[PDB]
Amino acid sequence: VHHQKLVFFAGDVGSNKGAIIGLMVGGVV
Amino acid sequence: VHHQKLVFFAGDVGSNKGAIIGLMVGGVV
Amino acid sequence: VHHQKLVFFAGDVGSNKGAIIGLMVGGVV
Amino acid sequence: VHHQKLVFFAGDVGSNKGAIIGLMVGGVV
Amino acid sequence: VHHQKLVFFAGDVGSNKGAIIGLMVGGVV
Amino acid sequence: VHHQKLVFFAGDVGSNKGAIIGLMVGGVV
Amino acid sequence: VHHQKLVFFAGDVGSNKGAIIGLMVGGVV
Amino acid sequence: VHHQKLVFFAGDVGSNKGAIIGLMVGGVV
Amino acid sequence: VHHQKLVFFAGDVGSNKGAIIGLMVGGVV
Amino acid sequence: VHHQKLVFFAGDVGSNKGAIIGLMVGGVV
Repeated sequence: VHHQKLVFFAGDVGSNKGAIIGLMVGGVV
Repeated sequence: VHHQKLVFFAGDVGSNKGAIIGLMVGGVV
Repeated sequence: VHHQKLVFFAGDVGSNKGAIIGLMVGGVV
Repeated sequence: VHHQKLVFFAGDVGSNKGAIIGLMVGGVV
Repeated sequence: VHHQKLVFFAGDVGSNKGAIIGLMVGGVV
Repeated sequence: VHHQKLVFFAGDVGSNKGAIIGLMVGGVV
Repeated sequence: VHHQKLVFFAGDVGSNKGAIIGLMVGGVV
Repeated sequence: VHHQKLVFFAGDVGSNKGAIIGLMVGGVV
Repeated sequence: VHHQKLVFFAGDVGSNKGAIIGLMVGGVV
Repeated sequence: VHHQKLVFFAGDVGSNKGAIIGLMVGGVV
């Protein structure tokens, strides 16, 4: 009705369900 | 009705369900 | 009605359900 | 009615249900 | 009705379900 | 002398000198 | 002398001097 | 002398001097 | 002298001096 | 002298000085 707009997000936005590692160092030095 | 707008977020926004590690160091030194 | 707007958040916003670790160091030194 | 706006938050905002650790150090030194 | 538009997102947007590693170093030095 | 081992930590171990914040929510609702 | 081992840590081990934030939510709702 | 081993760490091991953020949500809803 | 080994780390090992962010969501909804 | 080995690391090993981001979502919904 006179320029109406709707946006539907049926799922998650920006979700994490696994692993996020910024830095990983391993050694047997 | 005269430029109406609706936004629906059916899920989580910016949710964490796993693991977030910024830094991980391991050693057997 | 004359430029009305509604926003719906059906889920959590910025929620944590897992683990968030900033720093993790392990050693057998 | 003449530029009305409503925002709905059906869930938690900024909630923690898991573990948040800032720093974690372990050793067998 | 007079230039109406709708956008549907039936799935997740920007979700992670695996592993994201920024940096990974390993050594037997 | 017959399997002698020494470990020296010249600095702090698992210490905080900055800011550690677990959760932060801000709004201008 | 007969399998002697020494380990020297001249710096901090697993220490924080910056900012560690677990979760941050901001809005101008 | 008969299998002697020494390990020297002149710097920090697994330390943070910058910013580590686990999750960040921002909006102008 | 009879299989002697030395390892020298002149710098930081697994340290952060910049920014590590696990997840970021921004919107002008 | 009888199989002597030395390893020298003049710089950082597995360190971050820039930006590491795991996930980023932005929108003008």
